[PDB]
Amino acid sequence: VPVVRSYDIFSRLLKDRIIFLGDQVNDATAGLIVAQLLFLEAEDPDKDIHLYINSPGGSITSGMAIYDTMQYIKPDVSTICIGMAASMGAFLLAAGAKGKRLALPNSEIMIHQPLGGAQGQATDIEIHAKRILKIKETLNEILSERTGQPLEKIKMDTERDNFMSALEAKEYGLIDEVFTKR
Ligand code: NA
Repeated sequence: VPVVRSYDIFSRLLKDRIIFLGDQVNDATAGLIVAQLLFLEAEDPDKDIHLYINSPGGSITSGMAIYDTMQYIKPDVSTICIGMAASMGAFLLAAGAKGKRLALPNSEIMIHQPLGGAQGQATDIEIHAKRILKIKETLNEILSERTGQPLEKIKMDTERDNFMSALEAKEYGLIDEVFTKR
């Protein structure tokens, strides 16, 4: 990792209120994101946050920790998609402050329904099946309110993997802008 009185390259950009989610969503990365989000709020509760997203998704609970923290903190959290934002990556992309959700022209967006599993007694399988169904309905209702789409349309569009271009994600309502240059 490159260094820059001697920061590292990712902490030097943290001074410019830039955070990177360029990895899978899990308890380790989401812990760093939350810690960076909380810290940047304590530094300045009104200056915007710039969260670059290049993530294929991951753990739903880890992602909801990022989501709720983004809404919990005072600063607007602008989200920029580079490369790919899929599943919980795309969800956190659509969760940025409305009007400041960007994506570069060749970035890949993908939304789908939750993934999970359950093995054991039939009773425990039902308990976990109902849990992931509530999570699916919760995420759909949040996606609908953040894109403007009707709830039933989000349902049909997330049953299977749904790949979109940056322009298609803008018209759909997942992002607000598609910039090639500044
Ligand atoms: Na916020």
